Amino acid sequence: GGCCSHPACAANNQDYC
Repeated sequence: GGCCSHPACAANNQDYC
């Protein structure tokens, strides 16, 4: 349960990651 755990998600959620 983490966005930063997923490179794809991280780049899509720059505020988060």
